Amino acid sequence: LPNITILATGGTIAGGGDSATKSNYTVGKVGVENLVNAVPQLKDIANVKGEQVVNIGSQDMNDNVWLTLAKKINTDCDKTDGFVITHGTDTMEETAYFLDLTVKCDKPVVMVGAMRPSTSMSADGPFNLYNAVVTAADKASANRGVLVVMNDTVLDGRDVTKTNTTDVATFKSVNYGPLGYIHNGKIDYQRTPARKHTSDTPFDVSKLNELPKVGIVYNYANASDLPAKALVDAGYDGIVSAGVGNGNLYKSVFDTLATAAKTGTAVVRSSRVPTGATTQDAEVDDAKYGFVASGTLNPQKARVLLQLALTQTKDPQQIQQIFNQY
Amino acid sequence: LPNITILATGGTIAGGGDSATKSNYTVGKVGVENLVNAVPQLKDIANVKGEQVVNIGSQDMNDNVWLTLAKKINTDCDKTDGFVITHGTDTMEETAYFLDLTVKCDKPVVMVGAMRPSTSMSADGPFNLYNAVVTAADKASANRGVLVVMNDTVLDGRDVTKTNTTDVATFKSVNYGPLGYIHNGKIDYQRTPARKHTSDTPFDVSKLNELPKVGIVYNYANASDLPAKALVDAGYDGIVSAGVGNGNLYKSVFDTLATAAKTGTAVVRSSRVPTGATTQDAEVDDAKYGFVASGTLNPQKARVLLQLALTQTKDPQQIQQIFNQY
Amino acid sequence: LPNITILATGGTIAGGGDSATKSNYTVGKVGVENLVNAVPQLKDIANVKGEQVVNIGSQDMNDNVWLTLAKKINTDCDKTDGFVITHGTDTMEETAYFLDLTVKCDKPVVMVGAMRPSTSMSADGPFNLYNAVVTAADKASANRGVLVVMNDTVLDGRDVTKTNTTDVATFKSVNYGPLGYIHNGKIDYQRTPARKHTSDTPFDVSKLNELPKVGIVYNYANASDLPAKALVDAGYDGIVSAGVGNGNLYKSVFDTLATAAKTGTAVVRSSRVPTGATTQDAEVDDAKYGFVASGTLNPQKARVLLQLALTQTKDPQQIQQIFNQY
Amino acid sequence: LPNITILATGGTIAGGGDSATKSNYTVGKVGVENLVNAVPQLKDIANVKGEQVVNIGSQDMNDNVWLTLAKKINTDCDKTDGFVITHGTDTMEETAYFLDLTVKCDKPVVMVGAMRPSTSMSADGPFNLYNAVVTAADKASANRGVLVVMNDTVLDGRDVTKTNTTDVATFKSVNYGPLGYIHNGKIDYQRTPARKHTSDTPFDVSKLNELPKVGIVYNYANASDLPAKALVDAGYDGIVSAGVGNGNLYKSVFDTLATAAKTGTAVVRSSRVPTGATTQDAEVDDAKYGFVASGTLNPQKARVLLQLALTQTKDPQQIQQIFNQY
Ligand SMILES: N[C@@H](CC(=O)O)C(=O)O
Ligand SMILES: N[C@@H](CC(=O)O)C(=O)O
Ligand SMILES: N[C@@H](CC(=O)O)C(=O)O
Ligand SMILES: N[C@@H](CC(=O)O)C(=O)O
Repeated sequence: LPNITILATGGTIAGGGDSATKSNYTVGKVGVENLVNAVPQLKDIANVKGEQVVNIGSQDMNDNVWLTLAKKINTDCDKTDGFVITHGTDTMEETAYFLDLTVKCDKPVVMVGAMRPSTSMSADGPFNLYNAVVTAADKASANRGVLVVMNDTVLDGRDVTKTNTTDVATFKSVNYGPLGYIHNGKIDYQRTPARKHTSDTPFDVSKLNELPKVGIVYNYANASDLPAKALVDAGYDGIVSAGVGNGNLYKSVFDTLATAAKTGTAVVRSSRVPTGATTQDAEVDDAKYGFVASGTLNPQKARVLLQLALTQTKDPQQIQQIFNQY
Repeated sequence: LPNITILATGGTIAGGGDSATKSNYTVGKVGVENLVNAVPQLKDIANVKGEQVVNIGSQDMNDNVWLTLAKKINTDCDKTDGFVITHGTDTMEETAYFLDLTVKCDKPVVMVGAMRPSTSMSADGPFNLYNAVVTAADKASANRGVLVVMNDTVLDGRDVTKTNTTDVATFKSVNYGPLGYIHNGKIDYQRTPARKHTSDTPFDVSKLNELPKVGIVYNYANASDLPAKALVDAGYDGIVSAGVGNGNLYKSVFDTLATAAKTGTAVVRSSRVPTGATTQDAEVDDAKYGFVASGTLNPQKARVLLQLALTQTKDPQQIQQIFNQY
Repeated sequence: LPNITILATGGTIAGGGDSATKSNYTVGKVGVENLVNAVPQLKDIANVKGEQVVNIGSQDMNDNVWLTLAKKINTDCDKTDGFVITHGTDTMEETAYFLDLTVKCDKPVVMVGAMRPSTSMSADGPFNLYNAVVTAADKASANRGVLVVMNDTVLDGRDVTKTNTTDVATFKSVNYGPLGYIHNGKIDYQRTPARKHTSDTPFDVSKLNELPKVGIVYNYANASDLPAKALVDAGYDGIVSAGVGNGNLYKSVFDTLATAAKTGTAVVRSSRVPTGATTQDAEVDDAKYGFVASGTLNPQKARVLLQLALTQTKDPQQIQQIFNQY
Repeated sequence: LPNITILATGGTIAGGGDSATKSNYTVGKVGVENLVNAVPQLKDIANVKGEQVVNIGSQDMNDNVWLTLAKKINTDCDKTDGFVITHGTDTMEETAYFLDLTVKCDKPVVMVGAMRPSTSMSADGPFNLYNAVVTAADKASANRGVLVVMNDTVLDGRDVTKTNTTDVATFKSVNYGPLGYIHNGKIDYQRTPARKHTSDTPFDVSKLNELPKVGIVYNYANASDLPAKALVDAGYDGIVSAGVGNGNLYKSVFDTLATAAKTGTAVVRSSRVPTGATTQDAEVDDAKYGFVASGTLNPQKARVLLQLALTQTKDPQQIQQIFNQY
């Protein structure tokens, strides 16, 4: 049977409450060993090894953890046939894209979580974890980038996002769709991401202990420019605007970001709107102000790419080209 | 024929570019008179009167404009059979909910926009504006709250949101669905909002010249607490958190907001996730910290209700009850 | 505690396979007693009584079982506080609409099923059944018509349909949305159906032992008229066309159904397209041919309303009026 | 400038009504010359040549028109840089898949239609046709199989389906998503279909003047087996069942099709449910009965693949293999 390493970070898949039917719980309390032992069927499909990396709610995910995960995967690539990462669902879409750009291992890297705690009635985590190991053990899963497996579906790390606060079926690749569906332990793959990922990117975090500082500001009617000003005064390397509509900015925020771009802060226009691209050639003249349009990357994913872009260059033209290729 | 007043505020429905096939344009450049004259079919269904209120891109929408629109509608209620408001699509979902809570006129108030500029090939604005007048003239539309008409569909002001950056079909009521569909100028209504609206709310802005100051902060992996701190130091009356997952907060932001709530700042937990409710009884003990859970209101709509709540009370228990009724 | 009656009819909720991880299974093998004893927490929210009506896969649902169910609910209405019906998911949407038009009981009637068999890892039936009893016990559920509770959502019997062959989240009300969402045993209801239902219809099956015969034919490129002809030659009372697009018919099928409508067969145009209404006033002059347009009813739901209309009248004008009101 | 050939077949894109605001219209009345002259901007992006093949509503599409189209494209492949086919939207999804399996030309083949007639206010056909020519002229479009361009989106011919009866946004690839989105004349392609298409299939219709006869029967509660029986008695080569749920059949229809599969009729199980695969290994033992499971092909698309498979083989094992590869 294939050797599959489970790297555990916490999340509701490792969460517990006092009652099967009350909704209150805490995430990241159950160890990886107890996750594995609770699905004895794993032993028939894989030779499983579990490692606890951290045990937190992914609302508390941070750069230190990202860096650790990428180096761990790249270091151990040759010692296993695939990886499964258990993780909270709240920022899974961020971690998954970060690894999609920095992992240099060609073997399957599959992330998995649960929307209901392990103690819940009809808990979704056991069958998710099962399907994640199936996916990581399948030869067809290699070379597709970092993957997220939830609710019988295989999604790519770039497009996948959380679309509902509570539904087990919340994860969807809302612009370009999923890669495959799983039924009876077999995967019907009909798609693979076209944008460059993993060993095909120039991003290498093997020697880094810190990432550039990138913040996000939200736009809405009568938006305060105070959040944007605070990031600039604190010397942030980049700002991502969660803009309204097609990446548009409220007047005061636009003014602050235009000034910031001229003094060297990288600025990316994204959108609070959940689907579709923030494009060039709409209402904002990006070339005039030195802004970058994020394309289909939502604000939190645009932050991930901008941080990595900032380790290579500070030129907006160059950053735009990166946003057009990854 | 019925008397319908069009109150124009700008938007891409009044926007223009230099080419039918290039995507570049400016919003809010065409006067209301030219909008009306460009759809001569209006004259067969309604006695139309146009008034220009402002002419801006709704990315620049603000409290002054909201206040003006509500008082204008309430003042002129008895002089017309219905209202149509033309407006940019980027913040239409905010304005529509603000009017939904403050308009005291029982006659139909219908908002309408366009995703493609008036100069575009296959411009959607002419047929939208036609259907909006149809909806405002229909007796069945009364008493349903403020309405948004886009792409042959009648949506309620509370649930409606922009779901795509560029698609003509972008507006959807993503939690509870639309009220009606329009075909051949007739409306099949099968739903009406249950939450209290218009003349059934206690919100009255007739004597107000200013609203309480409410800002929004975004959460993501490694989120900065600097945006939250800046709002607090500037003495904001309320903050809305666009949280991850089911309204969760990154550790540093949670710390700052908990401290702020104890010194009197109203705090509401919402979610960057586009559908579903931010609930109580999940991972955050709202009663312990004095926080309010926003339910299905997304961050920008939760700001609208919080501002109005703050003109009546500062008690979190009371504000939670308001979030449970409106 | 409320008294709740569970009427069991079979389905995958009562289905079983030989392995927790293989997909093969048979439906309708587990008795109602075992279903209930498997969810001990029901006894905290209701006094439950189980009755086995039949035990089948709902792909074999038929008129005799529908008539039995309606009569049994109407007869026992005053002996209980609410009903839950366990049922397969394949024709759940048909039965729910049939009961929505023939149940004269004012108490909540809630249907529930499961997409995974009871022996499956992460089986969804136990939490669905728990939620269905919560909904049947909730006073706010009354007077909303017959309801389907699946995946934490409360759906009305008219609009609900199965949208995916295998997903636990397959049930959606795809035209007008759900009525309510359940979280921690509490239901946020924001909608109720406007079309008339249960006690407000004129359909009474108390004295009927059979229903009018109504069959469905499908349209596609180069469609055979043989299926249509076979139903007319057999003397069917009505035929529903699952048309292409907005209820259109392939030419040979058109000719056959136009002739049948003239010699007295009732003909309803519906559509194989999963959302949106089949309307009047498009490419087919229904008035000339005596055809009825089904509005948002899909073919299998149109068949339900046509059968019941045919117990009251055979006039196409009157039938159109029924399709406009229920 | 590229040379692009438009092959016109009719449809609402070529449809006309008496009023810009009434919904009534007839399809297939405007000639190709008038379609092209109505979009003068085409001459800036391509050298266009129009040919009228037929002029019908696509509800009357048939095998003879399919065979004509495939042969005409394969014959003229080397005389042009790309093809656009104008077509009604009702069976667009059928024709596109048929051409996807039989076109041996490597150049882009793009289908396009309109949901509103050309005389309608805000008619969508002109911008769709413009975008379809842009797509056919783009080098990046080649080798992606046959494409459907509607509402600024590029969809593959296998997964695309009509999801709504009247919405301009009705076309979606509901299982695996779209290939690309068009903005300002530029296409962001992120996906290509994995299933084999065009020159990589063994289907060759160059010498055929008819196709095997394959009909479709629908399942629902109390379904009549008469439609199935009529097609068997008439000697049909194959029957596709639009099954309930995951390809299930009402008992009488099951018995009839199991008997037909034994006396040589090819039987494919598909589903009336609009998304998801009909799988093996659920409730029906296909191997015992000689049935084929259609996977994500819906009934009208399964009929297309079954007809073409039947020109190569009659063995159900081989046919299953074809359904697994194309
Ligand atoms: N708050 C949890 C949510 C979950 O895992 O579902 C987390 O992200 O860790
Ligand atoms: N930026 C424009 C977008 C639109 O109207 O579509 C506005 O909101 O005014
Ligand atoms: N064939 C099963 C499917 C299910 O229940 O999910 C049934 O309808 O009875
Ligand atoms: N019946 C018309 C519908 C359309 O084109 O939109 C056709 O398919 O030809």
